[PDB]
Amino acid sequence: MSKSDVFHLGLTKNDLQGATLAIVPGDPDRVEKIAALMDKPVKLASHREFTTWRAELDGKPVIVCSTGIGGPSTSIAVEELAQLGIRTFLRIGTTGAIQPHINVGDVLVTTASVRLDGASLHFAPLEFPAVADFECTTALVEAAKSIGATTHVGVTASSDTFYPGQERYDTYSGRVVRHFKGSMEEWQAMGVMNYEMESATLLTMCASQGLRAGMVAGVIVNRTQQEIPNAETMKQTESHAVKIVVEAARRLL
Amino acid sequence: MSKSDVFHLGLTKNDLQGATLAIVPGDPDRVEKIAALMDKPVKLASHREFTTWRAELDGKPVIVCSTGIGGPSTSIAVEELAQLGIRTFLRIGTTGAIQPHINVGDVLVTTASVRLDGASLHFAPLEFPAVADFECTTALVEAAKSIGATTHVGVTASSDTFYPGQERYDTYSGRVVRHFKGSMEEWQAMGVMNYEMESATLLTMCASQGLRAGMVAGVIVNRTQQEIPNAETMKQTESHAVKIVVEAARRLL
Amino acid sequence: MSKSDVFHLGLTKNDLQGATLAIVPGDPDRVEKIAALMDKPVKLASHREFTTWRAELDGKPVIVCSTGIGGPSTSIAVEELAQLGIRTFLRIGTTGAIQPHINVGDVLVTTASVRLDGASLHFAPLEFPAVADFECTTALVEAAKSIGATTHVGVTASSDTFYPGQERYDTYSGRVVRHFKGSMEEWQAMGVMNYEMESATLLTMCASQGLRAGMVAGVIVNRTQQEIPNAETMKQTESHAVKIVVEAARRLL
Amino acid sequence: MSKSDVFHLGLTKNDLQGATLAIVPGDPDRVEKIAALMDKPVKLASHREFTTWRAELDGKPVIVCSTGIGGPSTSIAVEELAQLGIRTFLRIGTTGAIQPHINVGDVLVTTASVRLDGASLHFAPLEFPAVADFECTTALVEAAKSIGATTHVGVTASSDTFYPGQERYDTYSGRVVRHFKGSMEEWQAMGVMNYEMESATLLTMCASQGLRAGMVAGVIVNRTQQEIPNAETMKQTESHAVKIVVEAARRLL
Amino acid sequence: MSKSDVFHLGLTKNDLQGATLAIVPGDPDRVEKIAALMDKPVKLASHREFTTWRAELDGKPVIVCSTGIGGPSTSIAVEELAQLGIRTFLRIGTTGAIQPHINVGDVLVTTASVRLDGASLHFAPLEFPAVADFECTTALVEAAKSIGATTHVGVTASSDTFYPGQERYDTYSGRVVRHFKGSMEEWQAMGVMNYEMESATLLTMCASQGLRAGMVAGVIVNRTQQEIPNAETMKQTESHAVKIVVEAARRLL
Amino acid sequence: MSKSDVFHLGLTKNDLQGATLAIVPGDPDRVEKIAALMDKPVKLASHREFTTWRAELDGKPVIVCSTGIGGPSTSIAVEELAQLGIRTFLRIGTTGAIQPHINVGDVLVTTASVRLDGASLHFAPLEFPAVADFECTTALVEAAKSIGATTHVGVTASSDTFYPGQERYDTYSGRVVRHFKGSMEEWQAMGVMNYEMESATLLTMCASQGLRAGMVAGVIVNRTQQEIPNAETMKQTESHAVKIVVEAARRLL
Repeated sequence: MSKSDVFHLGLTKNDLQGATLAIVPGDPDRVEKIAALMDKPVKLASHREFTTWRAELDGKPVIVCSTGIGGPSTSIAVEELAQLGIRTFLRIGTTGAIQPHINVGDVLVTTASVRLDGASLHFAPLEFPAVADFECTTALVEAAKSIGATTHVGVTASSDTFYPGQERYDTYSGRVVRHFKGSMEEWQAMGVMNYEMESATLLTMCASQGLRAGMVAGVIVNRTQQEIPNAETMKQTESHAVKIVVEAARRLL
Repeated sequence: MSKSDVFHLGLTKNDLQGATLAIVPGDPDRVEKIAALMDKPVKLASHREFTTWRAELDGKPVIVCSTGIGGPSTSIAVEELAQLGIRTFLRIGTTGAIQPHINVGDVLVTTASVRLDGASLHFAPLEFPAVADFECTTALVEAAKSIGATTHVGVTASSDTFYPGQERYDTYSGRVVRHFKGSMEEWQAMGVMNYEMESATLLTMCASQGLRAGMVAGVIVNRTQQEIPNAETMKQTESHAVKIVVEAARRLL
Repeated sequence: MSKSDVFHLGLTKNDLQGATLAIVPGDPDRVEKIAALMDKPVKLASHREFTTWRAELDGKPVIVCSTGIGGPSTSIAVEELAQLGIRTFLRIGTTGAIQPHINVGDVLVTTASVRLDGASLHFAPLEFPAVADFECTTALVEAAKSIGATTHVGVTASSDTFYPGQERYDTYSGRVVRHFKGSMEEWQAMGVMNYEMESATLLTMCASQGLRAGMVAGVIVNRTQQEIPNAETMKQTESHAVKIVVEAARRLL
Repeated sequence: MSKSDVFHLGLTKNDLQGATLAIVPGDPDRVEKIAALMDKPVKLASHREFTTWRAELDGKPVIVCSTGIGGPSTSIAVEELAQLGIRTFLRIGTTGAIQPHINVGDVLVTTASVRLDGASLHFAPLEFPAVADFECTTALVEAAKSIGATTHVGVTASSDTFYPGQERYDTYSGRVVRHFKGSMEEWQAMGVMNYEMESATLLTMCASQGLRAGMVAGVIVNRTQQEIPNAETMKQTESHAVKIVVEAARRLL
Repeated sequence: MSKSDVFHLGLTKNDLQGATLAIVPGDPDRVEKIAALMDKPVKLASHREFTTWRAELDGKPVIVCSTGIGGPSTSIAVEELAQLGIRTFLRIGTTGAIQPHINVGDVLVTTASVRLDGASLHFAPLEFPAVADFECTTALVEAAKSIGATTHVGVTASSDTFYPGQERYDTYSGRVVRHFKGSMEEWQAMGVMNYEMESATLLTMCASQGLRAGMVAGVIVNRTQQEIPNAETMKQTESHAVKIVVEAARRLL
Repeated sequence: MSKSDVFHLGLTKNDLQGATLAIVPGDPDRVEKIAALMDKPVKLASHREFTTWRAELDGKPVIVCSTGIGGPSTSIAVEELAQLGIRTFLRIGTTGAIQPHINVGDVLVTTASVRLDGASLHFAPLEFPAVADFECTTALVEAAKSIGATTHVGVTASSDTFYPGQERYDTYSGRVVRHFKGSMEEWQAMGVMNYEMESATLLTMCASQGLRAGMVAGVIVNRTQQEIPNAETMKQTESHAVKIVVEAARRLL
């Protein structure tokens, strides 16, 4: 089993030009959406879950990509992006929250994540912290002040499966949960704001070399309040979190 | 209807018409190649990473869903099809072998996998075994012997990362994966036949009720005797497996 | 000096005479009853809890050598047999099923085991699966079916101690049952059929290569009732799993 | 469902006849050599690895039951005994020390044992000290002194199988372990005495309330020197340590 | 002083008056030197290891306290203080760099520590990140700006014992573990700047509703190169370091 | 203080005279106090709780030094002392018992410690027992029972926390406790008697090195039996545990 260099993504080094910055959301039907709030946004490729788009932001280029679900999908998009020339990864998602005071619509800026995945352990072992960059968390927290969004800074728990423990989640069971049942109220007490699944790998890769990674979200859901949130409200959440990371980036370029 | 909180697959119990058995491939591109050998192929409501089709096999609606990359997505889909009604699951994919007695074109059926990953642990302790099911496995060997293809029954090893370590495969050196500074010559000497990323996760999640999960793969590469992959081996090899999984699928109805 | 640093259990050289299979019950007082069922059954050697007899099937030699309790004895036995040349093993014992629908006078066939021993880890990491060989496992399924028996097949939990967890058993207490406290309800609900003590070792230390091992089992009791046991028919099930163990070897010769 | 699962091959309470101490050897033959030394020795029964004798000592009854191999069977012994009534257990066997200064025909006392087994984990966590009892030990040392043996009070390495060292001993290997080999000058640099198979387990099943478990071994070899054999010296070490144990035992009950 | 319920060497709820912010350095001398750059410096109680001074910054109650040595003392200092109402905790230290690009005089502010200590695990699972509060960390760097000192914000290693791995030290010949023995050269290739023994614990608590925490430490010596230091200057390293924490405390009352 | 080249908080052999023994309590106040019972007690030094008196007893200069809190301060004021030739240590302090049959004011003797701390692991792996040296340990009980002091010999849980497991221990709180939930009752049922912070690092360190380590202490609190204390205890137990340490080192010299 030999090979010849690589395969995946679609990028060529020369495409993205000399971008350096990368915004990596999860969902591919959201990459064009972010690239729109910018100038001269182009489609670069769409090689299965990994959807690239370029744009300029004040004369300076910025790459909006797509990662997929789970740490494994992410670690690929990132491994190849970092080699293409990228040294800054800004992520925007729309998570759900485990804290009662956190309302739907608010922003979440992840200083660091509780590692509950298995891909991150390939980069740096379960002792090294999954910590976000400082200029990256700064840009995003101050850029959210210049948008007027009740931002929440803190810890996010990124899992390898659709968020264990209690919670509620109409959890499909009968054979309950494994060594993860009472883990939900535990994190909840430890001031962990939200669950999610890709940062453990994003942050820990970056942290452990070059780096400058950061995560920004938007609570589209909270495991307690009913009707939360009405559809119109849900999507209105997805927008502000894009203005903030495109804006965060303008402050890093 | 569903909106926030869970949703995931564009699916409803109604849309399966019984099913109970679903063949789950890697890329969605492959699913339709499978859905060919069968009658009345209706493409079901796709989504990100997870496709879903339905078809006739001896007058029994059977279904074909893609699972995405690795275990996190693999688990999501399983977690979601099971609910709908699917009890039995068979996975097909083309991999490469590590034993120099398994030439490209040989059909590897898995009975048990080396749990070397993280999503499995959400479903069982490291200790429980991730084994195929007796009824399912049998059929795959029986089918395979009917088309006279070099079946090999054994163990597979599931990494939760893109075949890295030190058998020249992409992730990056320097740090490597700490507690496993030895692997290739140590999975070899144990009789592991090939390396992949969703196998463990699927077998472990199943031997819990859905206990009906087998796995067959097509050797498309092999490092130990690297040279033999001549012309488009990938053809016969990818097609042989698609005849076997549909044949096995019919024995289990 | 080595006064033959090995001077261990059993015969030496060609007393087997080409045999390559071996039914390894746990009791010595059963090595007689078994070989008696073959043709021309001669006694070969004897050591504590180690009795070997040579008998034959359809013109082939088949040895029947007992292994003793727990895994540290089992290890030795195996290491000796395969050294002398046996390549296939057939174990059969008697267990106490933990599932309700099982019931007495039923044969259980193990696809793989849930490793709660310690000796197996001297062979393989806790990731390597404790799995039964295919050919071997099938024969026991085709032997039982063709003898008039109710055969349940699946997973067994091999305990290094006379089963902890939290079931009916008495016990002196002290600290009571450590962090195995809820392991009963767990495995029970995860679909393990019963507990044994020598499976995880044998299975794991064969599944590598030169595996070829399987396990038969007569259900002498259930740990989920308030009705039986049968009384005189209990041993009567011994004489049931034995024709089956005898049948499987004739089929593997 | 009065499923008498009560006594996994053994005896009745009156059999014990008010016994409270019990010297637990390893094999049936060393039981009879031990109970030869006490008053009016009676064979109570013999079933599988377990041969129980009844003796007297200063008019006081002393159970002498054989453990078998490794910690698995031993745990059934101590647990069956205790159940019938023993509160204090003394272990005795022969051993080869790994410490250079530790000569042959040199008895060794074990204050604590290095885990490395697997059944103890069924009693107390790896964190918990598998420790000898205070009384049972001084009794042991107070005996070694009165017999004239160079006693080496200390710690012992107890792994229920092979001792991880690519040694001058004998290593049957095709494929072995995961992350081990630290049994060479490692456990020897930490000044450990011998290699057991039953101590870590005995000690931990006892130290966890209702202890009184001491162990003494007679050194028959020294892995770091070749000059040997010497006919009866091992039988004389067999004789050395057996007196130390019967004699120690008297001081206890 | 003991009393009813508790008296673990500290002071009263009143001596603090305002409480809220505390500056926590190691040695008790440093305390006297830190409060001196503030007015109304009152001494309170040097009750063993932890010496508490109270002063006032910009007109409000402020407190300096020594933590002790390592995570267990760091942990007793933070508990009794938090009980009295202290929310913010700043750490001023002097360190050694393992980065060849961080000469003396430099200032290192810490984002998150690698949890190679025993003290943190008492607070969160191993997966938890010991990261500093955004506020004190921004304040730190901004403070360290109004002085002009070259700062580096980053990942600090926190274990027990003085600088692990292999340094030009005196590894006393009485045990040291190989499972940590080689990683310093790993942590540098991981981009971690410096070592310490109190951070991992300080951070993992506080992060757990213990409210806020952040750390600043000047560079008095780099191992990577020899020519440094100018061992005259150093007085002023701690100087600016001591001025920086005051500035940062001011920005947080 | 310390020094540029390994030198650290202590002194020199040049003023140690006859090394070998050391009585290492907690406080810096205790040193002089225990020292005020020997012969020709002179003060020798004093740093962060590392006070040292080089007192005499029956002819031998029996140094009394201090460790401070936790394994890390200990390890230093232990390992550097060792380098001065103190190859035998006796630990004295105070402590809170957990068995309900232990009254405030009776010395406890630690045979070995449950390893709940992080420094120990640097001296030996978790499996190696934090075991106390039989010689030191024997003298200890000889002494207590000698003066009727109600000695208890047993295991001791050694936490790097402040005696975990919890109960109405009060504290800031919020998140109850980590996995030390009910950990205390699990230790009680498992017979452990008291909690402590540095017997772990000490017993372990000395146990795999030069050797010899002892550990006594007094009981001013029972974390169950509320009715503090036995008469008024506190200051009386200081005397009853300290006597034993001089009476007891006066057998090792």
